[PDB]
Amino acid sequence: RVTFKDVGGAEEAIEELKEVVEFLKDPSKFNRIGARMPKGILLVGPPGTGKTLLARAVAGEANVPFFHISGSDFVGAARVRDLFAQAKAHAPSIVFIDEIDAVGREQTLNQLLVEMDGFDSKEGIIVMAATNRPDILDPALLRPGRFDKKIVVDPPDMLGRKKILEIHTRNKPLAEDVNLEIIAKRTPGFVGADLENLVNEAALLAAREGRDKITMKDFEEAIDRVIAGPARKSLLISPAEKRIIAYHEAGHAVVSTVVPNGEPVHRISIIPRGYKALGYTLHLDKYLVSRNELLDKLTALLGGRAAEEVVFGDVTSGAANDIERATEIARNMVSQLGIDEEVKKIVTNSYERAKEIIRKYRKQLDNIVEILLEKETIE
Amino acid sequence: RVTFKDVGGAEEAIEELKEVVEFLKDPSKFNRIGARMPKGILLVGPPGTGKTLLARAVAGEANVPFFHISGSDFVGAARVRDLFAQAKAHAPSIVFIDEIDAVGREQTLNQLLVEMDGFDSKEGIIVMAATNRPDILDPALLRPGRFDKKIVVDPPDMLGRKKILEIHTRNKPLAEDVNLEIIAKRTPGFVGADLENLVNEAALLAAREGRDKITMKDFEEAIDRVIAGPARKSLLISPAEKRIIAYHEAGHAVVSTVVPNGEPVHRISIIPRGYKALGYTLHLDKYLVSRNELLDKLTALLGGRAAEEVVFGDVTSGAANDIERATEIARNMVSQLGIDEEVKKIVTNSYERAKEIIRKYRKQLDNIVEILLEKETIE
Ligand SMILES: Nc1ncnc2c1ncn2[C@@H]1O[C@H](COP(=O)(O)OP(=O)(O)OP(=O)(O)O)[C@@H](O)[C@H]1O
Ligand SMILES: Nc1ncnc2c1ncn2[C@@H]1O[C@H](COP(=O)(O)OP(=O)(O)OP(=O)(O)O)[C@@H](O)[C@H]1O
Ligand SMILES: [Mg+2]
Ligand SMILES: [Mg+2]
Ligand SMILES: [Zn+2]
Ligand SMILES: [Zn+2]
Repeated sequence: RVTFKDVGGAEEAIEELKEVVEFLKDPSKFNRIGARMPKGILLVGPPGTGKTLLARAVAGEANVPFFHISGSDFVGAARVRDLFAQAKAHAPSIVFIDEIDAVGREQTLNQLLVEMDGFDSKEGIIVMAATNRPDILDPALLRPGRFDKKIVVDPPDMLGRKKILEIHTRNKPLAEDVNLEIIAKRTPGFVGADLENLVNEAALLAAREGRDKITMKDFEEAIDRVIAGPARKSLLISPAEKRIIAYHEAGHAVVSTVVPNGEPVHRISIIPRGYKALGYTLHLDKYLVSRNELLDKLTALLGGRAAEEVVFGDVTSGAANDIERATEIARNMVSQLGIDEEVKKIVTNSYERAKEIIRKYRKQLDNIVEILLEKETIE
Repeated sequence: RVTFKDVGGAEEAIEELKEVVEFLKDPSKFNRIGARMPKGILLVGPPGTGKTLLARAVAGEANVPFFHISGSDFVGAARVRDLFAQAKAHAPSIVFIDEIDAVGREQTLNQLLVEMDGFDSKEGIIVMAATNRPDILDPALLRPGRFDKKIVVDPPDMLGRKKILEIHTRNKPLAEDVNLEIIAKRTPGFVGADLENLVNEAALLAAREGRDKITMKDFEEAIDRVIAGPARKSLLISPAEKRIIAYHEAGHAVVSTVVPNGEPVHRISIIPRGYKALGYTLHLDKYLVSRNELLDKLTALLGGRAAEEVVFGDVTSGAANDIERATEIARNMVSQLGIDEEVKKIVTNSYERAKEIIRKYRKQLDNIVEILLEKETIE
């Protein structure tokens, strides 16, 4: 059994799931005012971030049964029928499906669509699913009445990493020299699964010497064992890679602040945070289409690639993704505001414009990077 | 009965196995702090290096029973069931499987997976296996909870060879002119099995003449008998082959030291040492993907092949493996940083770059080779 006290660094996701817990505890409070709940909910995120753990914590905060199946184990149609019948017989309950992209071969998909349409939501039944490849899902699953809510689960930041370390050492004896805050600052790029495996390695080092406490030296030696060798499990960002990433992020922020139609900036960080930063389209944005605001959007989207070329003379894979998105936007501009030769010159002009802004504001760009290299995030 | 005193030239491997010996002597010391041990361990290395001997030495350092089976002898499912039942009845024990690649026909594999999931590790039970073809194993065996630790066993160097000769002559009478250090310098490329057979041949030469001691002349004549003829058993590196190998290894080191993104060099040797140098992938590496560091990695990987062509005008099988790896890296570069014609020119440009570095630093390359030809290793 787990609850929300076993989860670290997922404040925004836990905020959205509070509604589900209340509904499962007393459906009648929603029915008496005509509030209609979605039938399915989708969790999307990178592997190891805790999508399966979040679902189990929902069923713990409300004492309801938990019926689950795994999509990687896929007779198929018969198994889906059995699972939904169990949930109906016990009215307020949960149905959970894992690796839904594996199963969502044509008979199994058809049966699932029949089951979603055939149960009554007012009883207190809800369906949940998880995936890390949302862009290959069948469009029939996402139509209204089937799966119309999405929640994004993100990698942790420095304060999120420190919380997870505390959760997994509360049943272990520690020495007085252990500083979990220093350990958190040395593991950027780790996820919750990586941090849980790191605590086990430090305990093996202490046990192999017969000691009954874990010291600060055990933790530091465990970091080197998990990132190198024939049996390695994790990747972290080195100090050299950190400097290049900081210049890329600060390049976006400076160009947006200078163009008149650019959007305001609220946060800069070394760790990705949104669904766009994670590389998802989610099968998905202005009422009015204008030339001046479309050109300002293109220039700011090439700000990260321009700072790399002016400062280092290099190019990363994130900058190559940015250039591909810009070409798609320009192609739609030509067909709406009044062909390949025309698209090519629009992108080239925007790139030159961004490079001049980077040269003229080089001093401010350097100042931002220095603060980022010590704090990792500016709110 | 054998212990760690019967093993030579395996210091790093013996270091990793100290944890297993402590666990088998008293499991409760691991349980009281929540340290969780792996269920299976894999030993990988070339034939004759002592993988079966290392496993038997673990069961000697800790007085526990030793149950073993051989994979080349494969009713199959029934034999696997019997072996695991014996180990459970005697709680702290060892299960050893040899030639696991032969057995890992579909019924026997399924039974093994059932047994691995059905025993309790906290009792003090552990499973070990060995192979020299790790890349053909079924991926189901390597999933978490089954076989998640790997240890590499390497061929011996000059000081490792001298130790093995001492182990196998401690019960034999030697003359005063025998110098085991000179014998070690004359057998590069031998493994422990070859060295153990060489001592027996020298004893037969002495016994055939009625003598009661083994002289230095007996050892020198035994070398020629085991490497040639209708009954030959061993291969060694000749002085002509030694010179070509030294230039190949020094070519990698010089190119890495000159490119800005190359990695530091800690050791150069005539004998292979790592799992990459032995030709294994092990079913397995940077957080950030960048163009400048990917090109520097390609250039250094072709350094050995470039020194062969500039100095001798030849090509070996190791250089042909290097060219195949480079083509795989370049192919992934084209699809991530922005087809066959494009891949071909990336590899050709990197090869030309390495050849110019070799010509410009020819003097330093010659100096390193001379030291290597006398010491065999530079730490
Ligand atoms: N925020 C977290 N707090 C604590 N533990 C976490 C957290 N995130 C992940 N873990 C650990 O991760 C381990 C496995 O991750 P989990 O299965 O929950 O994630 P996932 O996103 O569903 O992964 P996968 O893609 O592998 O299925 C769990 O044992 C849990 O201990
Ligand atoms: N490091 C060593 N020290 C001493 N003897 C060794 C060493 N390595 C191998 N031997 C000798 O090798 C002989 C056989 O090798 P062993 O079976 O232990 O190796 P292996 O890697 O399991 O071989 P194979 O692939 O043939 O099964 C043993 O009798 C042992 O005498
Ligand atoms: Mg999981
Ligand atoms: Mg053997
Ligand atoms: Zn960018
Ligand atoms: Zn090479």
